[PDB]
Amino acid sequence: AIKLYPLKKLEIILEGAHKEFATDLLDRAGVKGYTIVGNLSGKGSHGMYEGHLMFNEDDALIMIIAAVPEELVGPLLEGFQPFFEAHSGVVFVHDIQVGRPIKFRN
Amino acid sequence: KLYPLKKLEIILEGAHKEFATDLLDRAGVKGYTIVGNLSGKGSHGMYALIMIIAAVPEELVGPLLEGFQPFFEAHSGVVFVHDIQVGRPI
Amino acid sequence: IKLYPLKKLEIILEGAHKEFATDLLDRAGVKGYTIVGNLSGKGSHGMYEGHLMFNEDDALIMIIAAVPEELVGPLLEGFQPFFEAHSGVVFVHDIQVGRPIKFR
Ligand SMILES: Nc1ncnc2c1ncn2[C@@H]1O[C@H](COP(=O)(O)OP(=O)(O)O)[C@@H](O)[C@H]1O
Ligand SMILES: Nc1ncnc2c1ncn2[C@@H]1O[C@H](COP(=O)(O)O)[C@@H](O)[C@H]1O
Repeated sequence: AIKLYPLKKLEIILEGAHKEFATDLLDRAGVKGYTIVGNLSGKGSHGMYEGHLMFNEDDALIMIIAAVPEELVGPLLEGFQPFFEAHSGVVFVHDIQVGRPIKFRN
Repeated sequence: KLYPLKKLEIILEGAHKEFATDLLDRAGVKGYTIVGNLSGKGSHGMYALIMIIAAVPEELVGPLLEGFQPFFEAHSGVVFVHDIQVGRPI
Repeated sequence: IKLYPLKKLEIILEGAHKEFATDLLDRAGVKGYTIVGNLSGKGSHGMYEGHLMFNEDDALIMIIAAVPEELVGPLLEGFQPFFEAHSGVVFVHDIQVGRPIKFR
């Protein structure tokens, strides 16, 4: 009864001070929406990030979840790959299924 | 041994948590996890939001989406379906 | 840009056992992990209503760990004695990454 369609889902983990840079990249590519998980902690190649220890909550690591059509993955990584060469963080690309492609594509 | 399951991520406004968890309960979902205090961008609006995570057998997907359909046609929110594997002792 | 396959674990457990799980990941050679705090849940991750049960008052966390496929087996074997005594679960995802060297 409810048809499912393929989509991609990015999990972008980075320092909160770079939130605007990441969301601007998403908005420019035509990404329709995103969800942000705040105050994260994590282990990186050069030390620990402890969200609870930050004096400014906006400085803690964040995870931006963005469901995007496959066509947007390439242009998005063109922007994110060079950012990650200069700053901490990672992007994980997932395959997902959604019920409403029009909510995610245009 | 690895077994296939479907993992749902159901993102919606916290005000509708009770409806969503009751639906999961009524469908026979065995357990769920809730990620709170989320923010985000959606169709006409910036944001409390929550994300409910539920791993279910593939057979439960269709009936759950049917149950969520009237809600999602009237309210903000998204559902992402993932193919995952879970390990169970042999 | 080429993408390369990798696995991604989402380990859900009580925040009280954070150190056990992170020590197990470090020892197995996992390069990094992300911790999502202040989670809550209800029900069980076991085969039935009673097994590996969580209540709304339990403080949970989710540990996200991108790992090479070869580490999945040893990590699940490592978490097995823990999950017979404590509630929680490991969801294994397929993911694609640009830099597999950062993770393997
Ligand atoms: N293997 C991984 N799985 C999950 N999260 C990861 C992984 N590697 C890195 N991360 C996340 O990315 C953050 C930054 O990692 P990284 O770029 O290596 O930082 P740095 O080297 O500056 O300490 C980590 O704190 C963690 O939140
Ligand atoms: N493409 C997307 N990726 C991730 N989260 C999304 C996406 N679209 C919507 N959401 C989430 O769903 C919420 C409601 O969006 P909407 O249903 O469009 O009003 C947003 O505030 C986001 O948290």
